Amino acid sequence: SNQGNNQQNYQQYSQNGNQQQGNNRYQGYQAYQNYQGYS
Amino acid sequence: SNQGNNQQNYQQYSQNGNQQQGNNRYQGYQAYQNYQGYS
Amino acid sequence: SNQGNNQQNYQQYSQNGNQQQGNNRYQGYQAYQNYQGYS
Amino acid sequence: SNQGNNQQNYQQYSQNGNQQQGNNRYQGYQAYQNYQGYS
Amino acid sequence: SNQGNNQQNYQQYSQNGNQQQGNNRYQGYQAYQNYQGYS
Repeated sequence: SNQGNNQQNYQQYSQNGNQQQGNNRYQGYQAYQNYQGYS
Repeated sequence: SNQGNNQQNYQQYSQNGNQQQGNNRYQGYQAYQNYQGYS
Repeated sequence: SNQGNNQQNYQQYSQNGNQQQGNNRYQGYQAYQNYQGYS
Repeated sequence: SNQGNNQQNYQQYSQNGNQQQGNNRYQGYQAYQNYQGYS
Repeated sequence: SNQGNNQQNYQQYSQNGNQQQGNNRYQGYQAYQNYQGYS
């Protein structure tokens, strides 16, 4: 609970990489040639 | 609950990468040649 | 619940990447040559 | 529930990528050569 | 429930990508050469 001054900077840069900006809560889980360049 | 001044910056940059800006809650889960350039 | 001043910036940039800006809640789940450039 | 000043910016840019700006709730699920450039 | 000042900006830009600006609720589901440029 922000009761003041809050600034947050979220930058994600990848390649073939899954990206999540968030939270994950688990209550009951059962489981079993590219070119990129930046100038 | 924001009771003040809240600024948040969400930037996601990828390639072949799934991107989610959010939260995930699990209550009962059962499971079993590209070119990109930025100037 | 925003009771103040809230500004949020959501930017997603990808290629062949699925993009979701939101939340996912699971209550009962059972499961089993491109060119892009930016100037 | 927004009780104040709320501004949110949602920008999604991709290629062959499915894009959703929203939430997904699952209660009972059973499952089994392009050129693009921006100046 | 917006009880104040709410402004939201939804921009989706893709190619061969399905785009949805909304929410999806699942209660009982059973399942089994283009050129584009922007100046």
